[PDB]
Amino acid sequence: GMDKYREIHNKLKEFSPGTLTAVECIDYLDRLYAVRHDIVDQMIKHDWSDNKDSEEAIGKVLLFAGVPSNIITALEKKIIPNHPTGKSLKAFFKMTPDNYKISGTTIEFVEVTVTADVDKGIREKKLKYEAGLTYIEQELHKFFLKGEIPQPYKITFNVVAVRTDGSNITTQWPSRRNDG
Ligand SMILES: [Mn+3]
Ligand SMILES: [Mn+3]
Ligand SMILES: [Mn+3]
Repeated sequence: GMDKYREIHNKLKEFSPGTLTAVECIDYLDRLYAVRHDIVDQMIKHDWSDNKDSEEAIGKVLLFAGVPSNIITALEKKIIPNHPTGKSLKAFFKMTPDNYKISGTTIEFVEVTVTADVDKGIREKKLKYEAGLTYIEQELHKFFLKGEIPQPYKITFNVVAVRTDGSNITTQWPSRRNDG
């Protein structure tokens, strides 16, 4: 990965007169990981995601899925139970998971992570999104039971974890993992 860049660097000669540094290499690896993330994200966008261009705010996805604007407003003041920082839905609705797909009142989210440690990367993304999305589902269902929306919603969160090295990817669905 960096072998290639070590060789290129050493051919720069007068235009890079210092030996390649560790800090440089770490930055360059980070740039490569960011591109890997974006390519895999584009792959999902090509033939899965409703959002073909960019990531979308959760509040906006709810609107696209038919949640009335007054319901979204009502939800904003609520605090997510068991959120690691006590985040409100007003803040949570601004967050932008990579991909979503709406099938009626089922809303699926897929977050891409590129990580050296798949288990860690999955845990990090779940910690970010999962309590909030679960809570949204619970609260929407209450509105349905009260007759204020005609159907409840199902909200799922999935993580696609792409290894930094090699072509192996781990998919975490809500109830199971598949390494690949
Ligand atoms: Mn140099
Ligand atoms: Mn993103
Ligand atoms: Mn991502």
